[PDB]
Amino acid sequence: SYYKGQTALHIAIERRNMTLVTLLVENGADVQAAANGDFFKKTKGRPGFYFGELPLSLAACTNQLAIVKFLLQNSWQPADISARDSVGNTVLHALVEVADNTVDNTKFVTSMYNEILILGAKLHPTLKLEEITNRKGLTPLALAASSGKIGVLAYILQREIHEPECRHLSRKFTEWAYGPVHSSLYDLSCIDTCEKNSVLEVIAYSSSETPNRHDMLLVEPLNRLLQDKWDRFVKRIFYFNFFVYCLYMIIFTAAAYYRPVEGLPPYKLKNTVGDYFRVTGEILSVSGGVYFFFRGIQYFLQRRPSLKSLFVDSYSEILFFVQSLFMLVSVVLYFSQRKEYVASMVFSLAMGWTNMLYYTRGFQQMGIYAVMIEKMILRDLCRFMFVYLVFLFGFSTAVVTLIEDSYNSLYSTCLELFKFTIGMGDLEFTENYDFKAVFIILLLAYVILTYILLLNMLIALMGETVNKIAQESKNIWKLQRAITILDTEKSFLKCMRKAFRSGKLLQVGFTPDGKDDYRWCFRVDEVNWTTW
Amino acid sequence: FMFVYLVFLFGFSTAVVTLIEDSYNSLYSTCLELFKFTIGMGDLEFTENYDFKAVFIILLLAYVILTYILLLNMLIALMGETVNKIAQESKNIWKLQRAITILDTEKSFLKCMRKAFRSGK
Amino acid sequence: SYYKGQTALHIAIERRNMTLVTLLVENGADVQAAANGDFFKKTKGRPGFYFGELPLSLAACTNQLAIVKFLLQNSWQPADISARDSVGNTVLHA
Ligand SMILES: C=C(C)[C@]12C[C@@H](C)[C@@]34O[C@](Cc5ccccc5)(O[C@@H]1[C@@H]3C=C(COC(=O)Cc1ccc(O)c(OC)c1)C[C@]1(O)C(=O)C(C)=C[C@@H]41)O2
Repeated sequence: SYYKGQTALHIAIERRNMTLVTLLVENGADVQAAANGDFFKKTKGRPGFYFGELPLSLAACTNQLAIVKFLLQNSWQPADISARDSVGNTVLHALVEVADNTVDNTKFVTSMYNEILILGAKLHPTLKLEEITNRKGLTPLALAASSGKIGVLAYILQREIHEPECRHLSRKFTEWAYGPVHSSLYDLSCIDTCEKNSVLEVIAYSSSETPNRHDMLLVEPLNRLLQDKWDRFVKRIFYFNFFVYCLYMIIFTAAAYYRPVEGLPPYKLKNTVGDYFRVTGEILSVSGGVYFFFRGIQYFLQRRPSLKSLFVDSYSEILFFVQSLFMLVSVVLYFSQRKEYVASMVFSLAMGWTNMLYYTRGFQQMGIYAVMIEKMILRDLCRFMFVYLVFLFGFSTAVVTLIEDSYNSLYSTCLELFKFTIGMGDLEFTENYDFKAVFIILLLAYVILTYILLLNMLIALMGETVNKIAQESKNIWKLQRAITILDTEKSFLKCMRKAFRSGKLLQVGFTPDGKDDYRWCFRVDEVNWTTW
Repeated sequence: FMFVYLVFLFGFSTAVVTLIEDSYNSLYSTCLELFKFTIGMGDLEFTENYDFKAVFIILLLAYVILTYILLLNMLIALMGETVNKIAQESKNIWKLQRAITILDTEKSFLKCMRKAFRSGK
Repeated sequence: SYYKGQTALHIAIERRNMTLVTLLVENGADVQAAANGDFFKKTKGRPGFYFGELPLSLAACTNQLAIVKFLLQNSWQPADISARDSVGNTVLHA
């Protein structure tokens, strides 16, 4: 369990003993066998350090490049690089999981990663090690993208090896240096329409736990790729969707405004042009409601977000789904001869208009207002509700109790006190209650405590949030644009087929196996003239 | 911010007018009353006995909390940011404005340019 | 169009080859002629780097002062400083 498979070779490794590892692997110890334990497993419930399961993986993670280079080439018992553990981390994946974005750690892990890839290329030209998906089903590229490791991902995105024998693994090819512009040719390997965990998907679909999601899309290839996707086809599809939604909301508003007032539903169709227009508008409205219901169900089934992180990452989808629910309840009440249907429909009307702020996320300068509204409704107001309600209820019950012998009921007292809290009430002291002085004291304390002291506290916190997320306009709207691009591409399969997302699918080299490979790529010209 | 506010105003105005068709009589007056709410200048009464009174109260309270407490203060925070940003750079701003007015004054009256003696010698 | 007027003298320039420019301008290449292309023009719709049109302008913009000093004084074919391109940038303007 704890000490399952661990031997003196690991202890020599972690202590940096050059000769002990050589002696042990000369003795014939089977480095294929893996050591696992509670301390090794990535469990928060127990203390431990994760270094994979393969002993070669531990040697690599523990900063020993010559030692692992010998282990691999040790004729007595070479270690297999392609070993995949039950936990689901390969040696390369183990290195990815070790990294913590630090500059020195970035340099260390990148150097050892490049060295180990070169060694593997020397070892097994026939096999490509990178693409083998690990136990969880995501390759080291996808794992680095999803986990948050910007340092490990940046190099892999612009992984260029100047050795002419390693050109079949380099990701970035420098086409020429005609000037400060340096033409590029990335591999776009499994970035778009590839597999379960594409790089863009894991970057964007992530549950926001990752700590540097915004900075990931600043890498050299991702920015150009997303901008190309936006300009090519996505932009006009989004604008068409916005226009169709505006028409839908206008039709819904016109249909609901001119609803019949005499009788109970359903309402018999009368022979008039206006009646035909009204009924067709109602049919279109209900059709849109059904569409949004099904799109919400499809989204929730696809992503299946966790209950805790449901609202944080799916605010707009939640709101569209709730609007669809309201309209469906309205139609259900319509055919049950209940006049209450209207009361539901208006909630789907008022809501339907405000949901249009979703589309402001498709513009740069106007896109932050939706973000601010979402954050100020989920973070500040939500948890200030609890702080306010103890005050409201305490003083409401106290006032009602004091004068039992507009403040007659508990509902009206709560409403009047809430009006006081927003500076919208009248202090009169006109009626001759019992204990008038105590009533005046209670109301003045409430007004000073909630109107002057708590309301302004809430406003200060809201201003802090607005201030904080108003600096980061570029990052915020870039991420929102990326998410909408992903959703637009994924919604219409024919759209993905006709996207021409990649620049081209050309074979720009010959593999050491002897067969030239056709790889996807796109141009990325970057200007750097100061460095000459 | 006009665009962000008008969706709220129109959505809740149309909703309120639709809800009680059977001061909130017309669409113009409903829009005006809701705008007055947005600037803390309206009266919550709930005195007339409408249909669906609870839903009407819920709609108005949501509107007041969303626009008077949440959007208006957002606008005020952004305005304060702008004021703060262009209140540090007093010297540069007024220097540029003085330069522009000098140019326009010199260019307006040709005799003024002739008699300017702009150059030292 | 793209490769209109560009010759090996420019390629020696941008790579910082001291001797290649001397050889080319000893060969009698007419440095009066200007090279223009889509990459050279200051167009946002296309990628490119602007360095004027005159080859001397490119030599100057590409950080080569002794080389241009010789081009100007090269008795075989001195470059004219006062050359004005159709785009509208002089060497100084470049
Ligand atoms: C998150 C949820 C469920 C929510 C659903 C409704 C009831 C909502 O009240 C809240 C709670 C609330 C109530 C009153 C004041 C503030 C907040 O906030 C929103 C929700 C809060 C909004 C605010 O409008 C928006 O957020 C638009 C919007 C912003 C950003 C988006 O990404 C977006 O995509 C859809 C939409 C308006 C209402 O949806 C609306 O139109 C009505 C009548 C009630 C508002 O519950």
